[PDB]
Amino acid sequence: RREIKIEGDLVLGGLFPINEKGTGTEECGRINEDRGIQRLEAMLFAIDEINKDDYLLPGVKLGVHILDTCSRDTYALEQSLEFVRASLLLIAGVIGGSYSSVSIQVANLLRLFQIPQISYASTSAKLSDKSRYDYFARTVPPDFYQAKAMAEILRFFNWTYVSTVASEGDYGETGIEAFEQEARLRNISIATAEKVGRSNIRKSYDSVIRELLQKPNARVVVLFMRSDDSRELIAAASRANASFTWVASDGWGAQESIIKGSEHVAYGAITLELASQPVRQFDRYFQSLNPYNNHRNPWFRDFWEQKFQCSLRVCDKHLAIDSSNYEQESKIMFVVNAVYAMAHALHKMQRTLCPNTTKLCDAMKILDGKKLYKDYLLKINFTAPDADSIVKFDTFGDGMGRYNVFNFQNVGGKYSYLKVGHWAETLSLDVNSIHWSRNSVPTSE
Amino acid sequence: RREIKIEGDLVLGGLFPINEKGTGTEECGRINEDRGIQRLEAMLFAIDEINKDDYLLPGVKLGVHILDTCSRDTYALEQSLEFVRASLLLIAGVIGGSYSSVSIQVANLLRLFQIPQISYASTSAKLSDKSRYDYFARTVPPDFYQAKAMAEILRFFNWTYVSTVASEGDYGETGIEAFEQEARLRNISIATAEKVGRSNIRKSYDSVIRELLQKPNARVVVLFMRSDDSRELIAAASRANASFTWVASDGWGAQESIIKGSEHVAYGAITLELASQPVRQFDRYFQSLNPYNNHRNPWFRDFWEQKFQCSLRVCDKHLAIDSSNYEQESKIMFVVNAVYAMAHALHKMQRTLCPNTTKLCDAMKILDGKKLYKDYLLKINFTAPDADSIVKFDTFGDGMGRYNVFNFQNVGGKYSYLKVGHWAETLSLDVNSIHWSRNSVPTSE
Ligand SMILES: N[C@@]1(C(=O)O)CC[C@H]2[C@H](C(=O)O)[C@H]21
Ligand SMILES: N[C@@]1(C(=O)O)CC[C@H]2[C@H](C(=O)O)[C@H]21
Repeated sequence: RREIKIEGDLVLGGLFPINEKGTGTEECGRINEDRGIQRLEAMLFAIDEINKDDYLLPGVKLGVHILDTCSRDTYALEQSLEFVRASLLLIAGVIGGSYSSVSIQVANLLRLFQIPQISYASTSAKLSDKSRYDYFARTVPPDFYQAKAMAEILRFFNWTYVSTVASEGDYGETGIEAFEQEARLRNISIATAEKVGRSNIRKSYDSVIRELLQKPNARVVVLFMRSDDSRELIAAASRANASFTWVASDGWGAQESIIKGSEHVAYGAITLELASQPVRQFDRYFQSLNPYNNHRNPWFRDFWEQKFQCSLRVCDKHLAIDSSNYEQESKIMFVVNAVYAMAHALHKMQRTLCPNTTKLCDAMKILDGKKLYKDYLLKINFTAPDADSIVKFDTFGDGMGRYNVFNFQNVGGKYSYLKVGHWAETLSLDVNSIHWSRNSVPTSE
Repeated sequence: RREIKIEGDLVLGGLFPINEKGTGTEECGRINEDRGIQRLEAMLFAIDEINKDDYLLPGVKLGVHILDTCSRDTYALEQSLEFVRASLLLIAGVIGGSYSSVSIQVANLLRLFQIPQISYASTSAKLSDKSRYDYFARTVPPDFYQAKAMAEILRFFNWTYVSTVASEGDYGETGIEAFEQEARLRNISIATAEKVGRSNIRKSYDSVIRELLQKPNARVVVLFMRSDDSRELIAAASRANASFTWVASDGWGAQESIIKGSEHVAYGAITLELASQPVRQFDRYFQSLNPYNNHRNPWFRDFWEQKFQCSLRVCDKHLAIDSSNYEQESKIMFVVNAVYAMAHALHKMQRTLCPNTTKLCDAMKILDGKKLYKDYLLKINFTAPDADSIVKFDTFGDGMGRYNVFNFQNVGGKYSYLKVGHWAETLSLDVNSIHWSRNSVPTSE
């Protein structure tokens, strides 16, 4: 029964895809290093920082209850029952999840116990429906904007006949449906519309690649897809020696885990990811972690063994997370900001209900989740450790539509994602910086 | 009757392709800006510098007699008769020409009057035959080395099945014949061997392109070709939408005049040019020239009118040669070094025959061209305005086999030749710096 239980005056729930979905039958698979472990650690880091902050909840120690979702909504629901068992360890708010289907499933349960929820990565436009997700907010924007951003990229390059591939579920389907409307407003025609996934209703990854090849004019393929699904499509494209210009949503983003080993078939890909700035203090914190000093994370040993491909053959005692094997996951800023958003809402309620103490007074011992959400959580602060670096929610509990545009390249022997553009109400690109095809040495034999 | 006659104690002849060959019938065509005018000016500059040098011929003023070859050996012979009329204005030595056929034709005449000749650009291995060209030397190497350098480039990239195109004449034919032997030593097979040129025996440029397309496996085409011929082949390749990886000799080199307007069909070309270092003092001298202060050059007005596409519509009085419209022609170092080689040989003869004067004594009034060539011209000095920056000739009157390797690219909107390698006995390359194909935005319509 793996979890992180750290005692406090107020406890925050945490949900992270520590492990991937398991193959065939198994619930849990490999460790998700950057979107699982780093994010988990970014929450532990933010809590440690808040617990050292003299201006944010002094006298009110924040504890945690962090669980694995195994990248499955069904597994997340089971785990989320632990957060509500105390109403059937009391929970003040929940941080997570990542996948929109997980956040949706969790929200369906949490709203029944008036528990506020803040996601740091779920971008489904569905989650903006406050009549259904009345206790949900997020430091990230809805995919209404990402879809617009992608249609504007195609319109800019006159990619007027494209194919679409979407992951089944809450993220992919509504994301691509929004993209199809934006594309239609820009006289962009859709050649074929495919859906991928693990369910009984989905066609094969090879059948999807065959559908893309049956429209040879559509060389640009727009993807709104999970990471796990992006890998299976790339593998299928490889098997059929299919060549496409992939234009992918944040599900792919600037993740090297999707392209590693199949760099040639994803060359020249254009990807989006939410506009973020790395938390420098997090880099320091994360690089100091090892299996000998990190006692509070029960998944850290499995993470270490996977990351360094050894057993603790044998793991060298001086293996270290550093700039040679690590880069801050693009959405860490949102994790820290979500924990801080919850803490700021709690601090404000604390100062309103207990003005003559720093402590959790009698008037605030029984938390009013409804008031915490509506009267406090929709607040305003400058990010923790330009001009618009403020943490706030709109009327619908959403973040701002800001994205960075990336191009998958080969710099000088090394494959990476280079930032080539930005989207915030309008599209800005550095067209000269983009590489569209692999620079292969010609053959003459 | 266009020429440059500057009076001196000793006069040096000069031959430069000021104008291109004329089309159809006409002897002279457009002005050759960089290989014609700049080179001519590099000789006038070197003479001005020598005439200011207290350590090199003080007391012996160097004059000039500079003529246009119109890039034709037949025209060069006519002009060269002026240098020998004084034996049928006395000439001490001749600087030039550029094209190997011109230098050969000139040498056939000069050797009859014991007049030493130094070429700054003729690389034919034929000119190394001292039983035939007994008065010829050069600051440049024979193409025995360039051919080796090119075969080593192909061998390095495993380009084992290639086509060849050569300009008819002394440069192309012996250059490619040497390449074919070096390629055969490296198990490189030749698909087709074509020859181009203005003569009655040559097949069409379109017929040559058709021969290259009939061997589709041979994507790499090696060229030993004149500049004028390189342009006609590129135009023919364009008309047939032919795509090839061109590997070209110094005839093409790093000249933008060959690719201007047809950058797309020559993209990713690998070219060689003799290893040279720009003469900084020349840049200053050349950029100061305008049609109002340059009285001694009778072709400068035509040059200016062509370079700026105006009539002196109307040429702006403040038009200037600068870093925005000018780059020192790759072989300027060799022009300056050839003039200096002649001056050093004359200085040494002067100090041997007139030890008690700086002046041209009675003992040196009738120059012994045979002794000047054999006993003095094969000398040794550090270049004028690493460790091996010395000016010398081997036993055969030749320079050292050193080449720079260039790649025709699009940097960031601008098309240019980037140095990507070097050859001096062995091949060294920076493979990561090379671009092989045009980075075109994909089409999806
Ligand atoms: N924006 C996503 C979503 O399901 O809403 C797409 C896939 C997964 C991304 C993540 O964890 O960074 C989250
Ligand atoms: N090396 C050449 C030659 O005919 O020997 C080839 C074409 C022409 C080059 C030049 O003027 O720079 C000279």
